[PDB]
Amino acid sequence: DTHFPICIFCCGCCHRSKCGMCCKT
Repeated sequence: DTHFPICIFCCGCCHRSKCGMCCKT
């Protein structure tokens, strides 16, 4: 949601089986 948050990298292990930056929360 944040325009420029932390965007810490986080691979979708279980929910979404896809890697993606955890910008929101």
